[PDB]
Amino acid sequence: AVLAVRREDVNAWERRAPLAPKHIKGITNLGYKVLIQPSNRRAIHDKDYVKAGGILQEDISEACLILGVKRPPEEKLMSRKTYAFFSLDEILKQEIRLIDYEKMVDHRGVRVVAFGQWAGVAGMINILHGMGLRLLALGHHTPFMHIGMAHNYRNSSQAVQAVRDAGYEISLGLMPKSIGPLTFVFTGTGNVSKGAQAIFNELPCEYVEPHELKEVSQTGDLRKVYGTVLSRHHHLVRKTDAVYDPAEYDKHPERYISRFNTDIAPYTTCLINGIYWEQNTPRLLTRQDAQSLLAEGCPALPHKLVAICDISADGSIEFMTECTTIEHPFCMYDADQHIIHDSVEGSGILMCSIDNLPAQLPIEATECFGDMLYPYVEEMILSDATQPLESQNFSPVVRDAVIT
Ligand SMILES: *[C@@H]1CC(=O)N(CC)C1=O
Repeated sequence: AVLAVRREDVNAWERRAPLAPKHIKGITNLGYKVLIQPSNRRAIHDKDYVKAGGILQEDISEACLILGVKRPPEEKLMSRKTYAFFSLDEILKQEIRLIDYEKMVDHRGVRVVAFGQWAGVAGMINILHGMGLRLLALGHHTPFMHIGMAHNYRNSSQAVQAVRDAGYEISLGLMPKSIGPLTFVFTGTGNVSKGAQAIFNELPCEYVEPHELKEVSQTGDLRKVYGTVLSRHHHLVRKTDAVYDPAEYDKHPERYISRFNTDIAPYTTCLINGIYWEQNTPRLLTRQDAQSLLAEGCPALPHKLVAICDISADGSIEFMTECTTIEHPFCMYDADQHIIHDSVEGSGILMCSIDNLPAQLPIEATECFGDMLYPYVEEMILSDATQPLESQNFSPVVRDAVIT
């Protein structure tokens, strides 16, 4: 009846953990022994887990349940243990049980163990930092220059203070007037969209309805930034009669299109995309839409759309084919329909599509992930990869999450 948190080795930038010291304290209070594999890579220091009752050892063969952020590869995986991770044949010989956090879903079917809003919180900070660089490359110093990447801050609190400081400069009228008012569009309904809005709320922001973007993008107060939250009924219409039936779209999305390209996109400065996109879902923007959207000392912007940030890792933007890295976060989409990875001064739209956004705020990501995983840890400690799964007293959340 021993638990172990293994060290991450998949990536040099994987600084998260499946549990925080607060969760190790609660598990040790139940009487369970917790082993902590040493890791200079983790954002939360080893001694914080030791202060919470965790024992730090390099050998975790004593444990029955071994928790990790990503799946252990080849030799590191050993027999007669129960593992859990994100992401056959010889499983039965080695008698090991593998659990995938992604498969932990409730009766409704929505995932219970995720990273929550922190992909959106980090994405909003990154795209605000990216707009500062992109607008300066176009010849405009803005308060967005005083916002760094999400991983340059100890936590979201420190990042919020930087966003509020830059927002104060905007309220003082220090924005260049020639580029006009800035409009931000939030798509999607998940927690990542709410996390992006949480950062946006620290600016001198004003929320408007999607139909107001056309007027707001022309006459908006230059001491403010403007945002709108896009719902399905704002842009999805039937191909035949332009009617929106919410139940019909949820069953037959192939009967609908998106007027985002004509109704919203021409009046959008920055698009924060958190859309859940399936293969037969109407696309938000096509390649031809991008071609149409791109056509003295205080000059205006070449095009209204400055940048796009993908915070849900999800084909709705046709020309956002490739992904980016925390070290190289931004790329450009040229009017020649080419992807430029480092030419922020080039022609086009700034684009950001980092796949490990929560890893930029790994402390709070570890705590939020650990808060979701905590109510299922004890039943996973009592797991016996030797005994059959039917004998184990698993909740349907954990039982369905077993991939072996
Ligand atoms: C835990 C952390 C997080 O983002 N959520 C969603 C509100 C949780 O439940």
